[PDB]
Amino acid sequence: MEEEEVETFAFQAEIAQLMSLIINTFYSNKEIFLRELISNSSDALDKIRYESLTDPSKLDSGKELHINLIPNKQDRTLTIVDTGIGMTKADLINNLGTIAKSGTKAFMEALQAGADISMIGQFGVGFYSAYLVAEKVTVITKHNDDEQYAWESSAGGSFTVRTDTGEPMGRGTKVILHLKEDQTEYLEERRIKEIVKKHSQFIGYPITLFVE
Ligand SMILES: Cc1cc(C(N)=O)ccc1-n1nc(C(C)C)c2c(-n3cnc(-c4cnn(C)c4)c3)ccnc21
Repeated sequence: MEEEEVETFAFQAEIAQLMSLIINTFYSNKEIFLRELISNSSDALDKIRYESLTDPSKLDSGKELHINLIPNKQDRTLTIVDTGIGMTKADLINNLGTIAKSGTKAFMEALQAGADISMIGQFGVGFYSAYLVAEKVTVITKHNDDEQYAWESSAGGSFTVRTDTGEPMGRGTKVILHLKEDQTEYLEERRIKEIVKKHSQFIGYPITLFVE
């Protein structure tokens, strides 16, 4: 016999409101999602590198500091993989929950004053820009001080965390975009390449696009 370990969490109300705004909108410049996820990845890589400066054993889980983009037409997935710090279970639930809460509030006050939705990175919640293009987002992540986890939401008011039974990563994060049917251009090579070139030109880590 096998074991799963699964918990369902309700988003705080304003967060729910923002996620719905993002998933429903018809905003015409959605490619900013890729910039935002890549920037999250780069920050994650900045943090592990910094930690390694003091303690080199932090990289025993892997020394390569990189970002990969993996489109999958059959599964209609676009995957962004990094070997950054990753997130513990407590990060996914409580700690990022606290950040998402204040960030959302500030973001929402800012939108009300006429800020654009592309401004989202400033409020520490850029990850939610995923739902511009994604019906579901699955985040697989592994931090040095904790086990491998899967956080998942469909922007319907709740989210799940679980112990990922799946293939082990060493350290880092995998953000799986289950794309909307109207958003499959983000599986095209030419399209990903030009978004990266345009928005993520000076990212200090190697970005590799896997061509199918
Ligand atoms: C911080 C982060 C880093 C990376 C990376 N290292 O690639 C990828 C994704 C994310 N994010 N960011 C967030 C929120 C701050 C928006 C996030 C996240 N999360 C989103 N909402 C929550 C939340 C809201 N209420 N509660 C209780 C938890 C956690 C789950 C997984 N990865 C996440």
